[PDB]
Amino acid sequence: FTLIELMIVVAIIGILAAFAIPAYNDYIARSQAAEGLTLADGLKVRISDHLESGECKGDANPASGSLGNDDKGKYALATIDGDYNKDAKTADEKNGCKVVITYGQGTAGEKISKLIVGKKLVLDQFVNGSYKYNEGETDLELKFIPNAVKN
Repeated sequence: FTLIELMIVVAIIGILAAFAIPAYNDYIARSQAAEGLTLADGLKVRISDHLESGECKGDANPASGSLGNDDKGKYALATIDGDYNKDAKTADEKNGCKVVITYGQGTAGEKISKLIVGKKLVLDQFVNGSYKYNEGETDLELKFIPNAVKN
C-alpha cells in the first residue's frame, strides 16, 4: 500500500466508525440489559408464592422451601417490591407487585456497559402474571428496554 492509500483507508474507516462504534455500544448495552428481564421472569414463581400470604415480598423460609425477594445476575440485581392490590382482579390491572432491576449491582459490579450502569428498570406485574415496564420508576434508556416489556 501507498501512503495516500493508507491515509484514504484510515480516513474512511475512521468515519464509518463514528457511526458504527456508538451503534455497537448501544447494542452491547441492550444485550446486557436483557439479563434484567430474564432475572425478573425467574422471580415470577416467588411472587406467586409470596402472594398467597397477601404480600409481594416474602421472607425466605427454611422449612417451607419458600425464598426471599432478590435474584442477582451478572449485569443486575432484581428485587421484588410493591404493595399488593387485593381488589385488582382483571388480567390487565396491575396486582401492585413490581420487580426492581438495578444495573451495576450484579456480579460484574460497575464493570459493565457504562450506558446502563446505575440505571433502573422497574417492571409492574399484572394479574395474568405479565410484565410491562413502569415509566417514571425506570431510569433505563428506552433504547435499551426489551421490547416484550414495552407492549
